[PDB]
Amino acid sequence: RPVELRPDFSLDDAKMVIRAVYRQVLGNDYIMDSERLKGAESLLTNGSISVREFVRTVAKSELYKKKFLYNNFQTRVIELNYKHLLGRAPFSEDEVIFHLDLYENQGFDADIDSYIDSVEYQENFGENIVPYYRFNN
Ligand SMILES: [Cl-]
Repeated sequence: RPVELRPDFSLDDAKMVIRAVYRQVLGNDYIMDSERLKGAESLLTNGSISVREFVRTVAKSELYKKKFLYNNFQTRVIELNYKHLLGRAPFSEDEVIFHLDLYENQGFDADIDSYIDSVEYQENFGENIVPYYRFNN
């Protein structure tokens, strides 16, 4: 029922999954054709990478960074990551502080990896499902 990439997905199914990912991860802000990561898209469509690896790619791109990172304090960036990548809001200040320090020490890419590498993300979306806003956890 959530936007998924089942095996033997058709070429249409991939385009649809790709749109879902752009919508989710770039926070429902439709992006110009020039902003698309066609190389990445193409690889997903071939079966070389999974939905999850595609999500990670978009979240670490200049496209995401320009929209959410460069013109925000990290505390707001973290909120946005939770929303885009985990489909929810932080439960606590603790959760933010954690990512705050991870970003301070390990940098932005590593922080992004952390949301997507989480057990929470594995259990909810795994390799083939596009993160969606869970109104209930
Ligand atoms: Cl690309």
